[PDB]
Amino acid sequence: MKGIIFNVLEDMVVAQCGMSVWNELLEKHAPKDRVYVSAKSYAESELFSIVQDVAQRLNMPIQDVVKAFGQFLFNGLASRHTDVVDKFDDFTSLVMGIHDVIHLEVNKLYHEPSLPHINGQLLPNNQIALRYSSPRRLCFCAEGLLFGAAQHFAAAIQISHDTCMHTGADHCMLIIELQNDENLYFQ
Ligand code: MNH
Ligand code: NA
Ligand SMILES: [Zn+2]
Repeated sequence: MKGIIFNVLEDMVVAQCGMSVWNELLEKHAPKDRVYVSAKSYAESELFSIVQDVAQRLNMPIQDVVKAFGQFLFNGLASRHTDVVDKFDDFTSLVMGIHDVIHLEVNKLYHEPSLPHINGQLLPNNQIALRYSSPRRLCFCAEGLLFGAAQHFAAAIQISHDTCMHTGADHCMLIIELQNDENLYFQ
């Protein structure tokens, strides 16, 4: 897991809970004097342990916390890789490009990143079928990111998530409904 993901998490924990709390999380779930360098790889278990700790402090379901992180993470990625997100003029284009443009670039920007496998298909009625697959099983982080992407383009979405790696499938299907954006009027 790249340091940048940890850095965005810090911004989140520091904003909601305070810097004193982040240093608790970090002292407890990471080796002495850890510094997350944005471009370096670190053990994904350090992230899961920090996030699991937060979920428990807040008495929240772990996937609700991961989803909320994903939503904060989109903005934090977009502002650190503005050149990548400015390639897209609307939500639907960005979703259709997560795999072949965005995470494709992430392979040129970062040494050997650990990325999911994603394929989007455009459906009738302004829906997208986004198939997700990853051994890390972070489909709820992906829901958050989609909600973040929506906020970014002043779009409104809903997501159905009824095939899931957590309920035994080898992938997830995120059926995205685009309810509104600046180019949707009556329908
Ligand atoms: C909305 C769109 C969107 C979705 C659904 C999305 C999905 C994911 C998910 C889920 C993961 C966690 C790992 C896994 O195996 O599941 C992940 C990781 C990652 N993604 Mn993104 N991603 C973006 C946008 C998205 N990404 C943008 C914008 C950037 C920045 C250019 C970016 C760059 C990354 C980086 C960097 C990683 C981390 C890889 C690693 O830690 O090694 N990407
Ligand atoms: Na509109
Ligand atoms: Zn899932």
